[PDB]
Amino acid sequence: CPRFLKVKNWETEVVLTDTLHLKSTLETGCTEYICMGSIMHPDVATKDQLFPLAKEFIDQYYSSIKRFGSKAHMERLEEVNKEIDTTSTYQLKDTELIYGAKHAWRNASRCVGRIQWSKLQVFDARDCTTAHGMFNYICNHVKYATNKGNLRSAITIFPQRTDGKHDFRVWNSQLIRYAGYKQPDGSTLGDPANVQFTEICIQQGWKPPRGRFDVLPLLLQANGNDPELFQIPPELVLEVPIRHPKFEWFKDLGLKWYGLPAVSNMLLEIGGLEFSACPFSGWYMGTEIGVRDYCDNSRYNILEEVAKKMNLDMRKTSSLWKDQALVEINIAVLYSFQSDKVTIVDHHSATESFIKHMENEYRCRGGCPADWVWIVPPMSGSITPVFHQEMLNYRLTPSFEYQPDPWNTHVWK
Amino acid sequence: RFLKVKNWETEVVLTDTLHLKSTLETGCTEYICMGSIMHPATKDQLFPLAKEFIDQYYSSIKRFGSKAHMERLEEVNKEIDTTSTYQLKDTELIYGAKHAWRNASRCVGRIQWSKLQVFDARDCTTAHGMFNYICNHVKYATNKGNLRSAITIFPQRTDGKHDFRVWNSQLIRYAGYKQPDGSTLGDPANVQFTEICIQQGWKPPRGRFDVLPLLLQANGNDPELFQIPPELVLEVPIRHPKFEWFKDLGLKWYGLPAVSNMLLEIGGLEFSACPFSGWYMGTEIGVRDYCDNSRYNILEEVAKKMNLDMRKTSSLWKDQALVEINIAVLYSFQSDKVTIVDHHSATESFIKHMENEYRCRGGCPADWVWIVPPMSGSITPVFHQEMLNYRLTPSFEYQPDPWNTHVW
Ligand code: HEM
Ligand code: HEM
Ligand SMILES: Nc1ccc2ccc(CNCCCc3cncc(F)c3)cc2n1
Ligand SMILES: Nc1ccc2ccc(CNCCCc3cncc(F)c3)cc2n1
Ligand SMILES: C[C@H](O)[C@H](O)[C@H]1CNc2nc(N)[nH]c(=O)c2N1
Ligand SMILES: C[C@H](O)[C@H](O)[C@H]1CNc2nc(N)[nH]c(=O)c2N1
Ligand SMILES: [Zn+2]
Repeated sequence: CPRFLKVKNWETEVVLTDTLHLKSTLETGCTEYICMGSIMHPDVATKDQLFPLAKEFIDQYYSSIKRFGSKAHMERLEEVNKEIDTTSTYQLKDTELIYGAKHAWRNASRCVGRIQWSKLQVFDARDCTTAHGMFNYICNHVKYATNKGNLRSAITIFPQRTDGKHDFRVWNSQLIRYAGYKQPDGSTLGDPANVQFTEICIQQGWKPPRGRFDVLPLLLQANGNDPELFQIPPELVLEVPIRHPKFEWFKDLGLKWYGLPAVSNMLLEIGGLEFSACPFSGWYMGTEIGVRDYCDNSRYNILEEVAKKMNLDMRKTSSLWKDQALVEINIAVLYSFQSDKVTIVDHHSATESFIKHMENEYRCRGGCPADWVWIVPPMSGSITPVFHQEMLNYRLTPSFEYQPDPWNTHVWK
Repeated sequence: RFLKVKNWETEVVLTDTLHLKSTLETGCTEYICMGSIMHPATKDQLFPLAKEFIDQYYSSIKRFGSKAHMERLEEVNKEIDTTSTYQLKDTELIYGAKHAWRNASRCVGRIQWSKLQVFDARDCTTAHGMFNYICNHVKYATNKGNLRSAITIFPQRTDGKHDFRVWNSQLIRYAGYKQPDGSTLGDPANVQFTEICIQQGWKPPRGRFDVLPLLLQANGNDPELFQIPPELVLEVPIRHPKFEWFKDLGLKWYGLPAVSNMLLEIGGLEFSACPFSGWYMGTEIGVRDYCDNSRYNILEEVAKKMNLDMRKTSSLWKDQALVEINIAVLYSFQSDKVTIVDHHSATESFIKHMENEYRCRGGCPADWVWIVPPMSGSITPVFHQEMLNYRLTPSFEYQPDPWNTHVW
């Protein structure tokens, strides 16, 4: 691979030089003959697979603290090596755990919010042994991160994988999501995205209220055991009623959303160690709710209803009635969050911050891996600066990874 | 292997086998994706390329290994062997041009690919000849508002010093002028080209929408200036169906998008001059040409007239102005009965096209970065469509600006 790759911004003429890509650790899925950049997704480590993975991370950590090659560096390498030799795994120091989590975020090529990567509260939950304990840790995370609306980014890290039959998993895809209910007539109530999971919860004993915005219970698996249900204390779940500054009728649509986006089904990989339960949270970019959650045809799908209330000509597509209503819905989401003083960022501010972030990273780090397909917001693409910015996508470690859904793999006891 | 692409909204899964045909590189490697990077002969090189193309031509008319096929291979072979090049048959030229369109991964309009009027201009020898051919192209393709896709193909490259080139990036474009006060009048994209026309003798009206003259290079000679007869230049005054003040912005655009700076490659042969044209998807003008900061950059002016609050970005005043502008462009073209397609209709057809291509051809190379419209991405079906990008020949390729290589 060439040592220096250039990226250009076509609106500002700024050229950046990437050297960081040489540190790339795994496959994108592309080859020299095909690009899979728009494909969404293109038994434990042996002792021999683990050794170089840990060394690579340890070196990286000690290089970051300006102690590379020090006595403490070499001692730590020695102690890790002996641990792997005698136990076939190793345990991270708290310093290393914190460094690794922050860097997994810093490395997440699909995240537009990474300017914030160094301000991450890390909660070490590696002493957790039961599902009740996972619930306690999760409740504390939710309360801290919510902070009465002044949201603070955070991650809670549960014990790492051992033999793969004792995994800790949060079965929820996010800590807070709304239920979906398939009706006998084919219609869906609530969020169609969560139908499968909702069904699982109901089978496990959950009594469904069967409303349009029912917060799902936690389904929590500890140490490879069967998962257990828990209700999050409603006072810990901050929600925002969606209204519009001009359209008095908008509140009558009865929409609302939850304040805290908290992804809980990803796998955190550090120095070859696998943390299968690592729920993390930041705050929302408005479009995630106003465009995707609300306007996707396979989601709440509200465009028509809003358009009819806006008295739009909906007979031709070329009236852009869909686009017109889409903007108003997004205005409503930002207005409603700001008004209730719940942190949220619009797609202009967020993409402008990311450009500055990217430039700084190129300067101090020699690059910034970025997935343009994900970074460009789902509305108004080209009137945000990221649209015009060439990006290189590659995979650095530590990293957040996808993992199979737990009900697909769980061995029921 | 076989590659699956999934649409996440419809759950439809397609299987790509067509990609096994590509031999050209994408730029990505196993470890680094360059999906958002805008831009990542000899006898010995020539024949296998010629043979490849002749082979797929005869496979497409279902006469592979036929007497005609065999004879054509030997004929081309002899001709390369004796002249360092060869000439395509008319049938092959047409097949080649339609297939370059079909293989253009960045083009959302490909459902039309087999409807392409091909104008063979390989007998052309002078810039005056080129002008005549271009005028006829524009007249044919414009068709009084009922636009028809067309391509005009000039002689292929020989030694690299006798290239035919249309120096204009599109056949019809608006000039751009650098003002004393450091601002730009007209289209800032064309400031450099405009200056070259001026330096060559073009007398600029110095307005906002001055149609540039044609600058045409035949056989490697210096380029020459020509004014396209105005009656051949269809233009649309932009107005809004609700905001009657919109026409007071004085905005207009031309009906015919005719890209003239690309290189058409067929069977190893390079056609450095091949202006082609279709019709507009509305966002090209309403989002990119009008609202790009580096282009006409009108958002702020429009937003003012709409009396929006422009203090905070989170009011989405920009997004609001963007939609109204795009509504106007579509309404104007439609009202003047000039062909145009909105991004909903276009992306819809593209999905149907993909479905067609997978069934009959085994796939469809597609560049999600280009296919997804620059506004309202996820409310169009292509946003939710996984696509595989790969390079098939015949193809349209980029080439350097003539002013950076030409000696006078
Ligand atoms: C602090 C404010 C943050 C903002 C504004 C933000 C913004 C975003 C957005 C808009 C996406 C696209 C998600 C989608 O379309 O589904 C995303 C993806 C992502 N974010 Fe961030 N984020 C933030 C914090 C975080 C944190 C704290 C982490 C981890 C510690 C993180 C890691 C990721 C990852 C791994 C993805 C890719 C998710 C996937 O592939 O499904 N983000 N972010
Ligand atoms: C007939 C109606 C057509 C429509 C609606 C259409 C639509 C589009 C659009 C919107 C783009 C993106 C352009 C940009 O953002 O700069 C594009 C790209 C492209 N189109 Fe089409 N197009 C049409 C006809 C054609 C024809 C007739 C050809 C060639 C014979 C063609 C070949 C291409 C190529 C090569 C690109 C890539 C341009 C580049 O890489 O710079 N298209 N098309
Ligand atoms: N505001 C934030 C911050 C961090 C985030 C991290 C992750 C996410 C959500 N990514 C969800 C995509 C999951 C998915 C996987 N496969 C197919 C899909 F359609 C969707 C949203 C975030 N939002
Ligand atoms: N409606 C159509 C049909 C075919 C088209 C074919 C091409 C185009 C314009 N492509 C623009 C590429 C110019 C460019 C390339 N690389 C970097 C740049 F900054 C600018 C527009 C079309 N519009
Ligand atoms: C097929 C395509 O890759 C898929 O729909 C992607 C496109 N870009 C995205 N970008 C973000 N931020 N989130 C998404 O879910 C998607 N979906
Ligand atoms: C940096 C990025 O590749 C560049 O801005 C691309 C993005 N997608 C595009 N898509 C289209 N249709 N046209 C373009 O000019 C671009 N520009
Ligand atoms: Zn790629």
